[PDB]
Amino acid sequence: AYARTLDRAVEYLLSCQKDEGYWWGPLLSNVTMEAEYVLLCHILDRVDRDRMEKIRRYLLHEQREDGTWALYPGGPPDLDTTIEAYVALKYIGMSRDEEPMQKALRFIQSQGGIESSRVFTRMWLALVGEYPWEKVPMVPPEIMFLGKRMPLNIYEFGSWARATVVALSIVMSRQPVFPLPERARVPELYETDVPPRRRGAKGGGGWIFDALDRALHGYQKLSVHPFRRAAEIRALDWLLERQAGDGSWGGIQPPWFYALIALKILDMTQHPAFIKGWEGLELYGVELDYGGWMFQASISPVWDTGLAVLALRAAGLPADHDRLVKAGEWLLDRQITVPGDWAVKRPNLKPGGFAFQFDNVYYPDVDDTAVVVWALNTLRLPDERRRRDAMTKGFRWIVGMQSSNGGWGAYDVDNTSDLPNHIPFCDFGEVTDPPSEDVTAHVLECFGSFGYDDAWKVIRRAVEYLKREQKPDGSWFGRWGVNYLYGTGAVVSALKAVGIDTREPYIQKALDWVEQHQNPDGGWGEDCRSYEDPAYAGKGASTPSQTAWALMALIAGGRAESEAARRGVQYLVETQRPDGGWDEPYYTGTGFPGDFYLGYTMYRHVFPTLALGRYKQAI
Amino acid sequence: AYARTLDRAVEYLLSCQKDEGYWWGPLLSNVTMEAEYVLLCHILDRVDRDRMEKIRRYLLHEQREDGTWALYPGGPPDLDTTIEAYVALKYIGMSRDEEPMQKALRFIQSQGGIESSRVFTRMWLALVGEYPWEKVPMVPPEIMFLGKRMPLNIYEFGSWARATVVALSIVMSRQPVFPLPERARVPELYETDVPPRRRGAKGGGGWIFDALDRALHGYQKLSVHPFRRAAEIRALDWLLERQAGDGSWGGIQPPWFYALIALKILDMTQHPAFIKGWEGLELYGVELDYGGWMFQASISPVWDTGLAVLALRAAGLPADHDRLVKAGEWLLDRQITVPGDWAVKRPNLKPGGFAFQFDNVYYPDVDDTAVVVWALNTLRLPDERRRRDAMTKGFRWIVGMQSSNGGWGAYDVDNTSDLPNHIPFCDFGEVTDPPSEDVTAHVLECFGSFGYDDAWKVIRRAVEYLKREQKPDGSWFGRWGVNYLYGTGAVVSALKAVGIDTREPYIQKALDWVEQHQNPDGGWGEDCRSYEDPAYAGKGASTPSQTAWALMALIAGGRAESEAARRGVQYLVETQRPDGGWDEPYYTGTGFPGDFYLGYTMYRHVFPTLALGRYKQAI
Ligand SMILES: CN(C/C=C/COc1ccc(C(=O)c2ccc(Br)cc2)cc1)C1CC1
Ligand SMILES: CN(C/C=C/COc1ccc(C(=O)c2ccc(Br)cc2)cc1)C1CC1
Ligand SMILES: CCCCCCCCOCCOCCOCCOCCO
Ligand SMILES: CCCCCCCCOCCOCCOCCOCCO
Repeated sequence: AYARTLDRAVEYLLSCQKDEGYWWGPLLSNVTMEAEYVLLCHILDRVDRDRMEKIRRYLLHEQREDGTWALYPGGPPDLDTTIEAYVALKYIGMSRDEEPMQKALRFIQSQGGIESSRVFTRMWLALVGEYPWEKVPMVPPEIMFLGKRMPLNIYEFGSWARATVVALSIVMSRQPVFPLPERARVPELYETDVPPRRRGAKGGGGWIFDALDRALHGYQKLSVHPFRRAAEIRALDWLLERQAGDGSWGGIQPPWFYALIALKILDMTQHPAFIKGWEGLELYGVELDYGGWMFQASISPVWDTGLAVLALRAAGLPADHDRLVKAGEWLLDRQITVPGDWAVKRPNLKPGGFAFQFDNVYYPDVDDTAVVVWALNTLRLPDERRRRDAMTKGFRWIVGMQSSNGGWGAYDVDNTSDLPNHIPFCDFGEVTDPPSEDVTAHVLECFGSFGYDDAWKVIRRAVEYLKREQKPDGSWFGRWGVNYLYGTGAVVSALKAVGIDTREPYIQKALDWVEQHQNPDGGWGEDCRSYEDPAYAGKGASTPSQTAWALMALIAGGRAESEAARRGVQYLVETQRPDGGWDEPYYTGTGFPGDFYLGYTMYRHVFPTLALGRYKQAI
Repeated sequence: AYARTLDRAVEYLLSCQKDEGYWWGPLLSNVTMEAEYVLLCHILDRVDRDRMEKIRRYLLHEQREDGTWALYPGGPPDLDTTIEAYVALKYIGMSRDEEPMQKALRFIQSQGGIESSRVFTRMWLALVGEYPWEKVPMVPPEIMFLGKRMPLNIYEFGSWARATVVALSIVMSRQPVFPLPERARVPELYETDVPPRRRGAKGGGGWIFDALDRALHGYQKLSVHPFRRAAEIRALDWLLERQAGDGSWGGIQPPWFYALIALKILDMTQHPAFIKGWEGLELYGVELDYGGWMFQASISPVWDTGLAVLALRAAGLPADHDRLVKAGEWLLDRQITVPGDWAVKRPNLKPGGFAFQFDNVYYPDVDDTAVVVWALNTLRLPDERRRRDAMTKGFRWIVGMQSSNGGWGAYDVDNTSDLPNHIPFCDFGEVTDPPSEDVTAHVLECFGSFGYDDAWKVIRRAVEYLKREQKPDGSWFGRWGVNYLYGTGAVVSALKAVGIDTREPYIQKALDWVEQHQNPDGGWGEDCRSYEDPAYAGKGASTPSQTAWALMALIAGGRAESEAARRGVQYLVETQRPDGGWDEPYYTGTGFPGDFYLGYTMYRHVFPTLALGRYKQAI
């Protein structure tokens, strides 16, 4: 029955693999990427008429009937995302008269206009001269003077936010303005009677910071800022030292873009760092068959490759399958061997982790590391030497990354400060990188493959962490994946691996929860709204990935030979395409709960296969 | 008579010009470049068998019958140069038995062996483990803490020495060792009964520095060096901020090589800076028709282009000659507009100078700037706007670069410290960049083209400087050119331009000096030995360039219609080749008096033309 499904799913994944021997599916987000890119080109004075076209088709194509744009497909209209898309289009050529512009402008005004947008949005508009810098949260270069152990030092923020802060400190230090031609001016973003509904700091704002900010803007108007020069250089150098091999900065859109602007401000357009940083952008771009063009918020070659292997293995292919070997080999040349920012908290820890993208040595993450090591432990490479050695290095690194609460973070250790969550500037997405259930789970299952059970203290500490985090309904939150089905599926699958007794109460209470949300069509689904409204927790249209996750939870809990079990398997078998793939018009990935969502292209093919592979194991 | 000579010389230069519209002749030096490059590859673990071959052919080809190598063609054997060539060859494959190696080893031992070599030589050998670091002058990273106005701060050294010191401070901080395979070990460099004849600091050594050094080596053995870490980073950042656009550092061989090694020591082989720096090397390499390969100590595209223009103009071609326009345009896109290290002494000076090579924004020099501006002032470009503006910027910059003594340096202002000349480390070539007669002269002649005469104070201050520097025999020293004929030719030509009366006494005393050295064959020549022995002052085999220089001095002094005058002109006319070019088996360029000599490929074609052009003007 499901056999043909697997066989078809397998040959498909094998056809997606590149020559080098890795997998790499595009990462979807929202139009703010492309929109901001347009503004960036304007800033760097490097506009390409041809590209603009492709970007225009894209923007319109992603606009809904109401004339707005959302964070995820089928999601509510987003003000910020729309405002930025509006500005972008108008710059390219669109006239405020054309319908697309009209319906968009409407929604924008019905929300209070630009005064209701996030910080970044107002900041970008400030860079082009459509908004006063004075009304933008200030972030001084002096922040570079804070010591390793001081309130608000760059190392208390998340790896992703850190670089951004450093880059912007230079930008906000000079508060440059790159005027837009008259035809592009967007004053209409102000014309609104609706009261401005501003968004506050993530964890709430304190009058202290509020005052401090007001002070900073004041100190900004003075005629002399002692030691500011040094502060700027401190930031410039910080950036120059961590620039990624591909020319990026962290492998993410934000810091990369701001770093370039910063360099432009310091008249360093003819400096290697800049040149490389600029031309490196193309690698993240993507040509769309309908004439459009998009910019990936980030790339997941390693991540995809890793899962893809574990999927094909659990499917059936030999541990020494010549094709899977290519992957193994490839994955070995990716391992990092130099210290990263994580070393600031673990100076005596030996490098050995892996990154999300191709070349990003200074920012390896636990999640990727775990999956890559785990994936290798299931293969038979020609040179058992480096394979054995590699796993060892990565293994140890992961262990040394374990936080205090026994849980694991993504990039840093005990990065659980709370101060940054109250700063005026931080009002969008996460700002810190605390331990998460999903990451932890992946780690445990990684060790499990080796054998390390509940006996080992490290494992126990983690298990306890998970137990204390479990939700009342017996489910587990999903940090980097949408959502409770993602997390619960991870935990259970992990706990099962570490030797824990699947018969346990809290465990069962979880499995039951899964079955209770199985949609009528036999599959599982969870809309991204589950991050805003708890009512959607476990609710949503059925998707190949989410269905596979909830499926793994059951197969792991022994309920593989159950009704809901076989039921879900039926879904995957039917919904499968003639080529052996799967479709998924919805996002199942998460960047920042309630603020940024991702669309993992490979998920729809990988997980479904991994699930069917594990189901064929229970029988 | 000389007409045909000119017409042939012109069409030749025009055939050398590249498509872009510039000239670029290879720069010759000595085998230490290629030799050290081989060691560098060994260090960076990037040896290319094929390249090694080409490098071997070169080395042997440059070896004389006695089995040695010299700084300049026809010069005495050099210990350092030979030792490095010896080591290089042995690493490539040569056995110490083969004749070439034998005769070389001889000369080396007859000089006291490795103990008699310069600092760098012993240092390189120390990097490969053939010499103890303990016996190598120490240079601490802490040197980075010295303030702008303190004894021995990095800004008291010459631009060329500065970067080198910064890079090496990191290297000597870790004192790394990259062992050579047994077959390459060169212990024979010690086997010698001859007493070691060590070379001391350039300006003599003081027991202070001697003691200070002994102290530094002691502090180097301690278990804890407080703040050294910061010191290292201070250097790393300094380097990362000034890396040239082509990936080099200053556009010269030394710092470029050491910067790479330094980055290798800090495990930054996967950092953009390194990558760019490594692949950038190829641009300086050169394929030799006989199968050899050499590495240029530096490149002179701008310099060649500049002179080439002034030459063709003085020759006859129209100020708007479509071909010369290409040059003009090209030269305009080269002008620098950002601050360089020179700004540390002139913070309120507006950028506008030019560099020696293609892309080297942080290190423009007065000599190039002057010549480039002067060259432009003789052309009629389509966009008179940028031409007028460019000249203005460059003009002003030059003026703001004038030193105290009324003279002009090369890269910095009043870079006349004396402390660095006594440090143990500095025992090869110049270490500071004080004002020179030749540079100054070029500057004066640059202003002259505009009209500014002796009336202007700036001009007077310079003229006085020249008068006070003139040698007893009425000649002028040649800093960046070999030598007295080069300098005297420059000064006189300049003074004539600034309106000074050519009939003056000191002037005449100079012209006479010129005529007095005219070789029998009618031409002029000055061997590089003139820097060691004053007896060779003005003596040496006749060369196209030197003959042209002494010729300009006469033509400028009004003695154009003289015997010696017409005599020299005859030489150039006869010695000219069928293609219209000229040969010159000798070096006429100077890097460091008595230590480093250069071979400017274009000189033999440019100056001879410029001379004939100015002779055709006097008639
Ligand atoms: C390492 N893990 C989890 C992390 C995945 C990466 O996810 C992203 C990717 C990009 C962004 C932004 O572009 C962004 C946009 C706006 C701002 Br403000 C900042 C960053 C954000 C998050 C791998 C195994 C799955
Ligand atoms: C700007 N002017 C004058 C300067 C010319 C440049 O000349 C050089 C070039 C290279 C070197 C070294 O490689 C060197 C080798 C060994 C050490 Br130790 C340091 C540097 C040295 C000098 C132009 C108009 C003519
Ligand atoms: C990073 C702060 C930018 C403000 C300083 C730039 C002004 C240049 O100062 C001149 C000092 O001499 C150093 C020059 O080399 C410049 C490269 O450093 C990069 C740009 O700051
Ligand atoms: C330049 C001093 C050499 C010390 C480097 C050891 C690295 C210590 O890790 C610190 C953590 O910060 C991350 C740095 O890696 C970025 C590049 O900085 C250059 C050399 O590491």
